[PDB]
Amino acid sequence: LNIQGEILCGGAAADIAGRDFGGMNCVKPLAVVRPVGPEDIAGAVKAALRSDKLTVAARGNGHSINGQAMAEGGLVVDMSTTAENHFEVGYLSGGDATAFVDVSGGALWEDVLKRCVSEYGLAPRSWTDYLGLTVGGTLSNAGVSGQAFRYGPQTSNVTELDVVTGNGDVVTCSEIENSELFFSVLGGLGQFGIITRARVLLQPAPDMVRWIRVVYTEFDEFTQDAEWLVSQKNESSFDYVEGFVFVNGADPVNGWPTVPLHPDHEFDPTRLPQSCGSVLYCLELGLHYRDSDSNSTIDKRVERLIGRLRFNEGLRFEVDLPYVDFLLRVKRSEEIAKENGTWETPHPWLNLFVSKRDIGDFNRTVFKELVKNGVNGPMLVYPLLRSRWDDRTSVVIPEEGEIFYIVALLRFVPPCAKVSSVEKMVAQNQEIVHWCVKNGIDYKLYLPHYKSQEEWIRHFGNRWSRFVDRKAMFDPMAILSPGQKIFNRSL
Ligand SMILES: Cc1cc2nc3c(=O)[nH]c(=O)nc-3n(C[C@H](O)[C@H](O)[C@H](O)COP(=O)(O)OP(=O)(O)OC[C@H]3O[C@@H](n4cnc5c(N)ncnc54)[C@H](O)[C@@H]3O)c2cc1C
Repeated sequence: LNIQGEILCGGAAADIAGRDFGGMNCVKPLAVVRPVGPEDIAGAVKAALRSDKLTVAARGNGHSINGQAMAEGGLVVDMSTTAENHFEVGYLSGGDATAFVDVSGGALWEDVLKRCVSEYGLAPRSWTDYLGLTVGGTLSNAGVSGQAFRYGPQTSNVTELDVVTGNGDVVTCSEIENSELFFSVLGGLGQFGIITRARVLLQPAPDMVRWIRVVYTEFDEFTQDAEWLVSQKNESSFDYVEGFVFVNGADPVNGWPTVPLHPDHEFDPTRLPQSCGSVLYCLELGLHYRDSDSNSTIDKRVERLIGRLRFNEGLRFEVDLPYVDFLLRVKRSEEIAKENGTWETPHPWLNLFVSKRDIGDFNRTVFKELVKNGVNGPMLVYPLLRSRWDDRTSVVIPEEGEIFYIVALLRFVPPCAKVSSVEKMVAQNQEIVHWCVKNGIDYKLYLPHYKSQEEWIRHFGNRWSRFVDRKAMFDPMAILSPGQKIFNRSL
C-alpha cells in the first residue's frame, strides 16, 4: 500500500470505525485507511485482493444500524478524507434538471446543500431527512425523503459516478459508459465498488417553504388523501409530502407534542373526536415559493392546494421558514435527542417498504397494536410512486403496485432502559418481519440486514440472479462491504 494520508491502528480510530448509530456492533478491522483519492482506495482494494483474509468496507458517516460499513480484521476506507475532492457545476440544456455538481462520494449532504446554495443558487431535488449522511453512503442504498414521489430517490438523481470496483479498477460510469456497473453500484449496498464521485442533479434552489402538518384520525382517509396528493400532475400540488404515526397521548416524545412546528401553537387534544384510536395520523406538506411572492397570494394558494384534504380543522400546524432551515429540520430532533440522552444510546430502528396492497394490514396490527405506544421517536409512513424508480439499479422495492409506502420506526433508547430493552426491540423488529412474511405481506426492507443466504435470496427475489451476476463481475473475491452480510469473503 502506498498512501498519502495517515493510517491508524487501534486506539480511538479503530474504536470509532467499530461503532455505528444503531449501537449494536463493534467489529474491529486491522486498519483504517485515509485515502487522499481514488488511487489510495484502489490500493486498499488490491492489497485485499492479494491478501489472504482482508476485506474492504468504505465508511461514510457511520449512521448505519447494523454494521454494513465494517470489516472484521479487514480494511475500512475513511471516505471522509475525500469530501472536498470535487465540486464542479455544469449546465444541462437537456431540459429537466438545470445543472449538476460532480461531488465526492465522500461528501456530506448538508455541506453540499450549503455550498451549493451559499454560492450558486442551485440545489439537488431529491433528498433524505437527515443531512449528516454521506453522498456515497446514501447512493449505496437509495436516498429517500419527501421529494421522491416527484423526483425519485437520490439514486435516480445521479448521472455519472467514478467507482473503484472489487477488482481494484478506478472507473467512471453512467447509463452509457460502463453502464452495468453504474446501475449495479446505485443502491447496491457497497457490494460492487466504492463511489468516489457522483454527478448530482441540481435545480434552481427555491427561496422559501410553507411547512404543514395536519391531523387525521382515520387511516384510509389519511392514506387516500396522501396518495391523491402525490398522484397530482407535476408541480400542480405540494413540493413535499410526508407524515407519521404518533400515539394518541401526551408523551412528549411519542405523542401529540411531537406534532406542532413552532412553540407558540400547541396541540389541543380537545379537538380530537371521541371515537379515535390510541393513534392519530399527521400529514406533512411542504410548498416551495420565492421570497418576492406576496403573502396574501401564497396564503390563497396553500388554501387552494389544501382545500381538498379531509384533515381535522384546528389541528393543522404550519410555519414559513427558509428552505435551508426546513431541510436541516432534523437538526431539531438531533437536539432534543442529545438533550434527552437517547441521541447517544442504541437505535435498533426499523425501515421498510410495504406496497399499497399491503400497507393496510400494517396500520391494522403494527401501528395500532404492536407499537401503539410508539418507539420513542417518529413513525413515518408516506406514499411513494414506483414509476419514479428505475428497475435497472440494485434497489429493491415491493413486488406489486404503482404506489408503495416507505415505512420506518425511529426507535430510541431512554437512558434508563436496561440492556434487555434493546433485545426486546430487536426481537420486536424481527417479529414485525415475521408477521409480514407469515401473512404474505409484499414488504421488502430498506437498508436490509439479514444473516442467512436464504433471507437474501428471498429479499432479492427474481433479481437475485442478477445480483449474483454483478457480484461475480465486480467483486468476485467478495472483499467489498462484507458487513452487509450478503456474500462471504473468498477463502
Ligand atoms: C435517526 C435516523 C434517521 C434517518 N433518516 C434517513 C433518511 O431520511 N433518509 C435515508 O435515506 N436514510 C435515513 N437514515 C439511514 C441513514 O441514511 C444511513 O444509515 C446513513 O445515511 C448512512 O449513511 P452514511 O453516510 O453514514 O454511510 P454508511 O452507514 O457507512 O452506509 C452505507 C453502506 O455503504 C458503504 N459505503 C459508505 N460510503 C461508501 C461509498 N463512498 N461508496 C460505496 N459504499 C460506501 C458502507 O460500508 C455501508 O455498507 C436514518 C437513520 C437514522 C438513525
